[PDB]
Amino acid sequence: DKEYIPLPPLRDMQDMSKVLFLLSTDKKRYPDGRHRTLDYFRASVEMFVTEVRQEYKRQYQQAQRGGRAMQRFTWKNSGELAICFACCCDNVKLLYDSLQPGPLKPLWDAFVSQLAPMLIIQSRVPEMMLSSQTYHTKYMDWVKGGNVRFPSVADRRVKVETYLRSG
Repeated sequence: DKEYIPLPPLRDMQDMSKVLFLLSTDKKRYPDGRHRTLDYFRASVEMFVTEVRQEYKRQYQQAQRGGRAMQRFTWKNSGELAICFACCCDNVKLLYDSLQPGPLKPLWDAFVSQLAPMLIIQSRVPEMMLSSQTYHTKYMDWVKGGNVRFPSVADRRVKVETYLRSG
């Protein structure tokens, strides 16, 4: 029989906008290992946050070594960051589909809109360098789909599984 992830208690309803955050971070209500779709999503977030932090540091240090400002965060569409972001999108959709259905379940648009704000806060990469508008462009690239061969959804699932198994 169909098993679903329970929605988190919200205090004032306007907090609907924090459902993704609560799912992702509340380890007391949602412990690691309990819900496969959430475990794969948390892994994709960790992978992305690690990569975005590293790439920011790499670009910032390049600028410092060159005695110049870092003018913007460059997000190439074929690299590791792009792949990890696609993993986040894949798994936030699988997470969404596993949430208890009905009136308290947020609509998809409102749920997926929570992803970029969370990644921004968790990553601590300055929004001046990497904006919410850039994240939207990348989300829309994921929706629209397709040099080097960008991994399939299946290959991206293997990537997340490898991370869970091997770090």
